[PDB]
Amino acid sequence: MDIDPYKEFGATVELLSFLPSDFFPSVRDLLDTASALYREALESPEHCSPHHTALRQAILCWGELMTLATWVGNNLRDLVVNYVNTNMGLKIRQLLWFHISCLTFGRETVLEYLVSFGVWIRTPPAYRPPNAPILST
Amino acid sequence: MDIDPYKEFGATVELLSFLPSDFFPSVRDLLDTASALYREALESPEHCSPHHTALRQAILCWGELMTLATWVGNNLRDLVVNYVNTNMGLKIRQLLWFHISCLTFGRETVLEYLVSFGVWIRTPPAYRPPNAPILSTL
Amino acid sequence: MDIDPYKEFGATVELLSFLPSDFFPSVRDLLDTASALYREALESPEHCSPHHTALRQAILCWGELMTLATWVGNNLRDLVVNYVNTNMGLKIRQLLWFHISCLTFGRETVLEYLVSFGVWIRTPPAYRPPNAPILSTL
Amino acid sequence: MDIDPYKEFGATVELLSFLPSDFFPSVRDLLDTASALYREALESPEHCSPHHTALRQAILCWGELMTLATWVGNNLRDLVVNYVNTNMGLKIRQLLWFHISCLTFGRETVLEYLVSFGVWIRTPPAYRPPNAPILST
Amino acid sequence: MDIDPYKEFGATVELLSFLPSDFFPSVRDLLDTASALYREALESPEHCSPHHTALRQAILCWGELMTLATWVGNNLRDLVVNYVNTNMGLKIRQLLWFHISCLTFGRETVLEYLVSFGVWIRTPPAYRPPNAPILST
Amino acid sequence: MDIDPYKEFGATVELLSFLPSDFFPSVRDLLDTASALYREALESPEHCSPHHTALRQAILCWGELMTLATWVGNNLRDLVVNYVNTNMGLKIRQLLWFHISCLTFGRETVLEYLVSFGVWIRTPPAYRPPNAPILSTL
Repeated sequence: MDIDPYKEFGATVELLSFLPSDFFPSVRDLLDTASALYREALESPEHCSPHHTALRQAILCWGELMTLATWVGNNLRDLVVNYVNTNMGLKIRQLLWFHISCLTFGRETVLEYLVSFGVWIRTPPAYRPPNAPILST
Repeated sequence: MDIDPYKEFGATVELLSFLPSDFFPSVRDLLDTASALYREALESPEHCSPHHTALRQAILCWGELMTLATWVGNNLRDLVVNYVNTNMGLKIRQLLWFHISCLTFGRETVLEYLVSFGVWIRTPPAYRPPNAPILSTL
Repeated sequence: MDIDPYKEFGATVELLSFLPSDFFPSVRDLLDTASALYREALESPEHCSPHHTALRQAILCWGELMTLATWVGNNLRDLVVNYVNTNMGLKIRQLLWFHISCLTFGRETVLEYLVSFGVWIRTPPAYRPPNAPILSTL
Repeated sequence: MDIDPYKEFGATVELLSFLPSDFFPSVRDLLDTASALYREALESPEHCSPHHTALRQAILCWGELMTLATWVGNNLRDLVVNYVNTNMGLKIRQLLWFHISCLTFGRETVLEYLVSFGVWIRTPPAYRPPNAPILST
Repeated sequence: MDIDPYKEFGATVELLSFLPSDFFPSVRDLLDTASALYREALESPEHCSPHHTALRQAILCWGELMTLATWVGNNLRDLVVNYVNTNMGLKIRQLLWFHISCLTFGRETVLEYLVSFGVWIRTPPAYRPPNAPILST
Repeated sequence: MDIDPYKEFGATVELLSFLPSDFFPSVRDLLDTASALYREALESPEHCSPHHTALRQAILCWGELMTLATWVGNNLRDLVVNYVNTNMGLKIRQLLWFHISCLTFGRETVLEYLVSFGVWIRTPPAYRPPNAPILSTL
């Protein structure tokens, strides 16, 4: 079956395909952003939103992938570090970026950001404004 | 930080720890159970439960884990598959079994069951009833 | 003076002497069980029960012995640990079995269980029914 | 699992470390004091307080600590006797002093005294009441 | 004990860890900004906000640190000037920047600025807009 | 500019000047007094007083000052410690004592006390009562 990670949140994997690969900050930057803002909330047992629930799972799913990559790098191997942190870690960098942005800025603002980034990224460089659109408030 | 994936649901990882390894069916058998009788719920964009939101992530995580075992397979190598499906896949099977059971039976059926299994399995086998507590709809 | 710790709970150490000594599961199995579903209430300052109040003191007493048991194994040696975790810890496992089950299953039900299990033990084994009485929530 | 045994009684382990350590009368004196005038209440099958329940564990814990320290002194062996009266003794000696005082004077009288006494010894002697405060009924 | 300087003001030391070290203007720039805007208010004995109270203390705490660094540089030593004005003075540059910003722009705007800066600072440089977000009104 | 840290509180630095050096306990003894019986207030994010806001800054300032004395210690050197804890630490001890006293006793108890100590200590010892005015709850 084809479980769309985003479809319940009003987005889709085609919609985050507007964002480039090297747009997402690294996993360490996301987790610090999650820890500085929602450390009491993610470890809270209260349901405030399903954004928290998809964030708790994705943090632990990254905790598995570093553990397996540690297991490979100690038993089998430097290419594996290059593979996981780039080609597999991008999908974690999508899910971490999405729910941290939705909890901070609202679901509605994020979905309008993906369209507004889409205009920017489709625009030819000669007519593209110099700064990328960035989320705030 | 330390995040308990069950703490939302009135359960803890210690409560799920008393279940043995073989209590869980194989990882394919959970996903087939998910895909057969919750597929119209999972692929729907409706938040029908916090379980459904939580459950979708587990498929996507396991499909991510099997991507690497496939990758390490034809790049380097089969001992890795013995490590994932056995040692690390149990955490997926805990995760998959728990939501599917809470979706099929309710939380209250499962959360009473994990206690009643806990008092069962902690008892030594000389004093233990020979039949394990099964999970029923009551 | 000799204080019976179970006396104020409708029990006595006679009634817990019905149980065989190996029936009580290991200390880690009890401590994880109180950490499973009572970790909130134990660290809570709310007087919820005397069973809480007793159980807080029993954990801290248990952690105090292991602090001294590792001290002798650091400064004098594991026969000491073999002495504690068999003989003095057996009295500790009696409390941790007691108050956990009285909170989880009701104090009245536990007191009936001690009587009902004693019937099962004092029955000669050839006429003993194969299932043991065990606590659950049916 | 971090349990502060005084937290339900409106104190902390820190607030009882706030007193000087030699302030606390000896463990033998505390065991005789509860046996003097609470012995019928401790042997009673009816708690009149959670203090009674908490205090009954404290003898039975200290029965275990003296048993083990005896057992080491039977077969090995006197470092342990001084050690258990250095760290393990003081924890019980705070604990036995607290509930015996709470059953005698009430909680609020004790808890105000703990604040009052530790300020008194942490006051320079020329600018304080001359004699130490002591508990009043 | 771990006294968080910011926790009562809705922020935390993890939240100002989003801001870089060389983002904060020097102590002389903050004190002139405090003197040009709040000289009558800081020396006023009226409580308008606890932001004033934490600002009066932090100004005097900097007045101590320059006095001690003057004392070292005249009695013991050029490395000390490099140490205090960088590694110790940063924490004063945090507290001075925070309360001057909160008194001028509102507490709510400052806390939304730290999140909005966090997006900017986590963003990869190729997709980062050229100007940093800056407070106004 | 010149900022009086006490002017908010109905006191001045001149009013706190009449207190001698030895009237204040040692700096550890103030912080231990703060940490023992106001720790749940200070570490809470609630503005319960302007004193609590003011008091938190003093710990953080003293921890900043002791960072340097530790730094000058293992870099260069012990005469500096004699300068901080004695000459400059008194300004911390004035600051720490004042809020802790105003929290424990009220402002009005302290502000009457600093006057009654002022008329006491300004009087020469031949005419002075031999007992210092102590600070009491009245």
